[PDB]
Amino acid sequence: ADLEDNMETLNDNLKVIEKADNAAQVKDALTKMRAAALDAQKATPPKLEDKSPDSPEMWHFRHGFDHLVGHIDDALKLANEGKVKEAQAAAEQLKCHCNHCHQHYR
Amino acid sequence: ADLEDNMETLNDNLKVIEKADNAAQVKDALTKMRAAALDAQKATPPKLEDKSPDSPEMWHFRHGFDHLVGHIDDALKLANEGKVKEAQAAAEQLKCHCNHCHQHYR
Ligand code: HEC
Ligand code: HEC
Ligand SMILES: [Co+2]
Ligand SMILES: [Co+2]
Repeated sequence: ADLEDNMETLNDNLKVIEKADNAAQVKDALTKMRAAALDAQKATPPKLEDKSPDSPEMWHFRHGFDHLVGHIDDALKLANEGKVKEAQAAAEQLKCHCNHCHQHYR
Repeated sequence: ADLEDNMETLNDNLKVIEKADNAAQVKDALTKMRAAALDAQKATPPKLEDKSPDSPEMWHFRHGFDHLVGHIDDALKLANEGKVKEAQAAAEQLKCHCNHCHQHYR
């Protein structure tokens, strides 16, 4: 999977979680989101290829993925507790992470 | 001023930006939010009263204010460039910073 494929996985599985009503469905989708975020986590994106890996911009970009993974992990723990609706609300709050990184990079 | 005071300041002024009757109110409210955020960064939230100042919890709490301030500064630059509608639009996305830290520690 490349960056575009990883982002489509994140996009679609957010909606899977919204559509769901049980813990197994939400867990399955969050697990898919976690793998997609981890797949995209380490690559330097094209607009930052000329920046140093420790540059402020690259640091903030990598932190965007690390922080997204952290909150996916937290939502997954809620799903593993059978707390379906709390896990769904946590998943909805992931959208803040998506929009924050997009706004920086675009 | 204490943490509750600082949060009232942030809440009132975020709404001032949403409702600003004139463009100049936006920069004035961002200025007050910046100071409130830097003050709140020096407090201990009640739910973390039993945590070390070096705990990952207090680290993430303090970092959230640095990041909020960074995005307040972006909005201030827009308003100082006279791009006051862009600044108001940016201020809207500050709500994600509030929701994120609250999810953890409010
Ligand atoms: C940086 C730390 C990012 C995070 C977190 C998320 N995305 Fe992303 N996204 C990022 C890049 C560099 C790109 C490619 C360049 C571009 O601006 O398109 C993308 C692209 C997408 C896309 C495709 C285009 C679009 O419709 O916006 C989608 C659908 C997308 N991203 C979705 C998405 C979601 C749902 C995220 C959070 C759950 C998310 N992205 C996080 C960088 C980063
Ligand atoms: C952490 C980095 C935070 C950020 C960023 C914001 N807030 Fe917050 N807020 C935080 C905590 C730990 C608490 C609990 C404080 C307590 O003493 O219990 C709060 C609380 C509030 C409140 C309620 C205040 C009260 O009197 O109980 C409000 C209205 C509030 N916060 C508003 C607010 C807004 C609008 C923010 C974004 C602009 C924001 N806060 C950021 C921690 C953090
Ligand atoms: Co967090
Ligand atoms: Co940022």
